[PDB]
Amino acid sequence: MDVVSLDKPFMYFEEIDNELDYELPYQGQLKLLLGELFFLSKLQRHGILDGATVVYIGSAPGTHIRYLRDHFYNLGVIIKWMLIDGRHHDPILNGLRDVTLVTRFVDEEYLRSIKKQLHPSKIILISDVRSEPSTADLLSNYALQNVMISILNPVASSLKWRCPFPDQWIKDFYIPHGNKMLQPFAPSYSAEMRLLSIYTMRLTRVTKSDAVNYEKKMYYLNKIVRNKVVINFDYPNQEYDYFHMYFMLRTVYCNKTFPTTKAKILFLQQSIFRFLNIP
Ligand SMILES: Nc1ncnc2c1c(C#Cc1ccccc1)cn2[C@@H]1O[C@H](CSCC[C@H](N)C(=O)O)[C@@H](O)[C@H]1O
Repeated sequence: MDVVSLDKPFMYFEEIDNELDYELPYQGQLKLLLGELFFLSKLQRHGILDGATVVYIGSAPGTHIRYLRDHFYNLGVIIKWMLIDGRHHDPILNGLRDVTLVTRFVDEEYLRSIKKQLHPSKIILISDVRSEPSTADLLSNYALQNVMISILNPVASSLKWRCPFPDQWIKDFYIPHGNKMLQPFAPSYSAEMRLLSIYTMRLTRVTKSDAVNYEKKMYYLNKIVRNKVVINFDYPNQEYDYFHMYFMLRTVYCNKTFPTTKAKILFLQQSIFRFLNIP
């Protein structure tokens, strides 16, 4: 891995400043855990996580979600979880009174009834639904996620966002405004991000040129940026993904006090890796 010297990683897609012509155990749970710890801890900074209800659609198996609960439960934040998926959840989510497990594939009708029974409580939406996927599949998925936002009307949302490849384009489509969070420990050449929105919902047109820009910026990120060693980085592991994770984990609150920020992040990573059984 070529060495580099960085003050900060690329946190959002917009920050990628170059492009290139495209050519761990249970790492998926770690990717989701970090991204949702980042999202929900940003909402905790804005004082809008407390009292809300996280509706997580496409949450199964959702092993990492148990860490998410326990984290915010141990911080005293009052959160109710509603995990909705047609598949069965990881049994480690069992026996939690503040976590509701729902075995159902959501549609427009069922989103209406969810909203009725949670209204007027704050809803926070995390969607990870998926139906290799074609562009029609992605378009249907993203149409469903817009439907989720229009009906649930969440105070914030984190949406699975991967632009369809330019060589598989079908038509222009619309997604909500928001910041496109980059995911550490994503698969080596994944172009998936999490669309993070805080609602105060305007839709944005996505064009085939955007698809090209995504494909080229993410390839530069995956081929060049993520294969670097951050030599100035003071951490037991200086590979970019750990540098990336480190900056996400410092937005996380914690009840315990540490002599240094590095001490905190190290403890957090130790706690996350241990629970997910990562060496
Ligand atoms: N409507 C829905 N409601 C509930 N769950 C739905 C769906 C749907 C769909 C659809 C659809 C959309 C438009 C038109 C027609 C159909 C998919 N899923 C679930 O998304 C997960 C992806 S992988 C999660 C991984 C997980 N985050 C983990 O912790 O590992 C799977 O578990 C799958 O069962």
